[PDB]
Amino acid sequence: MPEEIPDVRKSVVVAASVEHCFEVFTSRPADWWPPSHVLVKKERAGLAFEPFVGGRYYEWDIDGTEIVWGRILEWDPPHRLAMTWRIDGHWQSVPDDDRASEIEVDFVPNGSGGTRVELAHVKLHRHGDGAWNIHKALDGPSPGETLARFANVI
Ligand SMILES: CC[C@@](C)(O)C(=O)CC(=O)c1c(C)cc2c(c1O)C(=O)c1c(O)cccc1C2=O
Repeated sequence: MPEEIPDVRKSVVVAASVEHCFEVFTSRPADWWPPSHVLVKKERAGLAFEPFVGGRYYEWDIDGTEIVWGRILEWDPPHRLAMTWRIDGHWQSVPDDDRASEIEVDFVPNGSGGTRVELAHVKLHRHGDGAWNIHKALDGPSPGETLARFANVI
């Protein structure tokens, strides 16, 4: 979990359909948190989610107001989805992000309950500074990645 986030590409197979991956994203990605042991130091409270291109997702913190932590690029039918991230250095929103980067993600349905995803983030270091700190909100422990925590619960 280095302060700098260089371009890295990782892929993994999980038990889920591509439609499910997004159905859950706009339905309750924060709720994945189990009743025991909290993966996030902060208690997630709510999240706003809307489907579209140049889209936006929001998270509510019990002590933190509602904020947008990401963006989208375009939705490609059950097969590929690209997305841009819209967040500030201190989890704040702004009319435009000068340190915004683009991410390419591919979703393909495997079996009735199999999902293969290829997520590649690039030039994210553009935000540098507390860049991983922003990720700290998403919380991606080395021992377990987002694919692990969300796939296991699904
Ligand atoms: C230790 C955290 C870290 C760096 O592993 C992480 O958080 C990876 C992350 O950007 C990420 C990646 C690489 C892939 C996926 C995802 C990741 O965010 C991911 O969230 C995901 C998902 O929510 C539902 C289906 C598939 C996926 C993914 O394939």
